[PDB]
Amino acid sequence: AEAGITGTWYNQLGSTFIVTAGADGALTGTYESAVGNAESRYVLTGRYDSAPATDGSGTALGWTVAWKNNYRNAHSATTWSGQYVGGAEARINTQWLLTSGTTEANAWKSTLVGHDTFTKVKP
Amino acid sequence: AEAGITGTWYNQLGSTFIVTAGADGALTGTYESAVGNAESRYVLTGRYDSAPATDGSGTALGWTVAWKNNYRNAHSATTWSGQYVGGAEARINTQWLLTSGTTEANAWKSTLVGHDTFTKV
Amino acid sequence: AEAGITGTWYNQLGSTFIVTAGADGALTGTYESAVGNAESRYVLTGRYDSAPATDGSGTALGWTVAWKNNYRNAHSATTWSGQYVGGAEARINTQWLLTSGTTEANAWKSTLVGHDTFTKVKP
Amino acid sequence: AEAGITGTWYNQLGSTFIVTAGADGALTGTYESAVGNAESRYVLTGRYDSAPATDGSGTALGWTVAWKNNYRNAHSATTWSGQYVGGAEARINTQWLLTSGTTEANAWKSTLVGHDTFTKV
Ligand SMILES: O=C(O)CCCC[C@@H]1SC[C@@H]2NC(=O)N[C@@H]21
Ligand SMILES: O=C(O)CCCC[C@@H]1SC[C@@H]2NC(=O)N[C@@H]21
Ligand SMILES: O=C(O)CCCC[C@@H]1SC[C@@H]2NC(=O)N[C@@H]21
Ligand SMILES: O=C(O)CCCC[C@@H]1SC[C@@H]2NC(=O)N[C@@H]21
Repeated sequence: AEAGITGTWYNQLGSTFIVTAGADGALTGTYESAVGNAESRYVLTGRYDSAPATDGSGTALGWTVAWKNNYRNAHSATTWSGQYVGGAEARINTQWLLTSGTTEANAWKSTLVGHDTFTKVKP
Repeated sequence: AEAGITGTWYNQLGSTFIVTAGADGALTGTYESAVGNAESRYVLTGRYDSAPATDGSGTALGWTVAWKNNYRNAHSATTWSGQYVGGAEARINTQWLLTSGTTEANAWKSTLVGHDTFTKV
Repeated sequence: AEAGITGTWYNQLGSTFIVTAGADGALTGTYESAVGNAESRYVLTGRYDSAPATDGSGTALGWTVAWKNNYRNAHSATTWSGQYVGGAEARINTQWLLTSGTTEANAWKSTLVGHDTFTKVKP
Repeated sequence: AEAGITGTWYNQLGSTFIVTAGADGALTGTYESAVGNAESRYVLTGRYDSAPATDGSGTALGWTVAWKNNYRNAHSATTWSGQYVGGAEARINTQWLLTSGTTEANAWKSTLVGHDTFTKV
C-alpha cells in the first residue's frame, strides 16, 4: 500500500532509503549507501503494484539509483527488485543488480548481484 | 551529450521500449512486452549516468516496470540493469530480475532472472 | 579447508546438505530439499578452493544438484555459488540459480535466483 | 539417449568447455577461460537431467569450476546453470554466478552474474 511503503527504511549494511509511494504506482525518494563509491544522497525512482492481491502476498516493487550526484560519479547504477510485506514489522526483501560502465572487453565482469532486506523505522 | 538513449528500442523477444532521457539522469517512457501476463503499454521510470566516463566505456542505467495498467495486473515488477553503447549499432545490454508478489512460503521461488539486448532495429 | 567443509549442514528452509571435501578440491554428497518438486536425497557434486587465502577471507566453492533420483524427476538443476566462513559458527553463504527445462518459447522464464545460508551441525 | 552433450564447446568469449556426460547424470571435463585471472585448464564437475521430459523442452544441467590449478589460484569459483538444446545447431544456454572469497566487509560485492551461450562451432 502507498502509506505502508512511504517512510524511512534501513538495510543490514546501514544504508538509508527515504521514499514516497504515489497513488499512480510511483516511488520517488533518495538513497544513502553505507558502502561503495558513494557519498551523500542520490535520487531514486521506481514503481510498485498499487493494487496488490488481497491475501497475505507481498506487494511487488522495484527502483533504480544511478550513482551520480553533485559530489561523486561512480559510473554505475543499481536496481532492487523485491516485495513489501507490511505488518507490525514491515520489511522489503530484495535482490539487486549493480552494473558498472565498462569497455566491451570487460563487459563480462560488469554486474554484481546481491540481496538486501530493509526494516522500516517508526514513524 | 551524444547519448542517443532516447528512442524506440526492441529486444530479442520483440518487446518495445520507448524512452526519453533527461539531461540530469532521468529515464521515462512506456514498455510493451511480447511475452507474459501483460498487454498493451506500461509505465517505466529509471535513471542513467548523465556524465559517463570519457574512455571507451558504456553508460550505466536501469529502469523498473510494475506490471499493472488499466487492462491487467500481474502482481509483479521487473527491473533491468545494464549499459548503453552507442555508435553505428547502438545497443542496450541488460540483465533483469522479475519478482512476483508471493506468500512467505513461496518467497523462495518469487524471482526470475534473465538478460535482454535492445537495438533500434 | 576440507575438514571444515565436510559435515552436515542445514539452511533456513530446513533442507539438508551432507558433503565430503576431497584433497583435490572436490565436493561430493547428497542434498535433501525441504521445498519444491523433490523427494528423498539427490546426488550433488562440486568444487572448492583447496588453497584459500591466509586471511580472514571465505573459501569460494559451488556445487550442482540435478533434481532426478529413483523416485522423482523435476527436469531442473540448481547450482549454488558462495563462500565458506569457518569458525565457531561456520556458515556457507550462497546465491543460487535454478533452471527448469523448457521449450525455446518459454525460455525467458526458465531460471529462478535466490540465496541460502547454511549452518553446520555438530559434529 | 540422443544427448550430444559430450564434446568440445565454445562460448562467445572464446572459452573452451570439454565435457563427458555419464548415462546416470554426471558431467566431468575441463574448462579453459579466454578471460580473467585464469590460465590453462581447470577441472569441472556437474550434473544433468539424464531423463528429460519427452516434449520439446531442453535438458537442464549445471557445473562448477573452482579457479585453482597448478598454474594459478584466483580464490573464486563459477557455477553455470542452463539447458541443452540439441538438433542441427545444438547449444547450451546458461546464466552463471562467479563468487570470489572476500572478507566479511566486502561480502556485499563478492558475486558477479553473467550469461554464456555455448556451441560446438
Ligand atoms: O560502488 C558503487 O558503484 C556505488 C555504491 C553501490 C552500493 C551498493 S547498491 C547495493 C548494495 N546495497 C547498499 O545499500 N549498498 C550496496
Ligand atoms: O508475466 C508477467 O509477470 C508480466 C510480463 C513479464 C515480461 C518479462 S519482463 C523481462 C522479459 N523481457 C520482456 O520484454 N518481457 C519479459
Ligand atoms: O522444484 C524443483 O525444481 C526442485 C527442488 C528445488 C529446491 C530449491 S534449490 C534452491 C532452494 N534451496 C533449497 O534448499 N531448496 C530450494
Ligand atoms: O577471474 C577469475 O576469477 C577466474 C576466471 C573467470 C572467467 C569467467 S567464469 C564466467 C565467464 N565465462 C568464461 O568463459 N569466462 C568468464
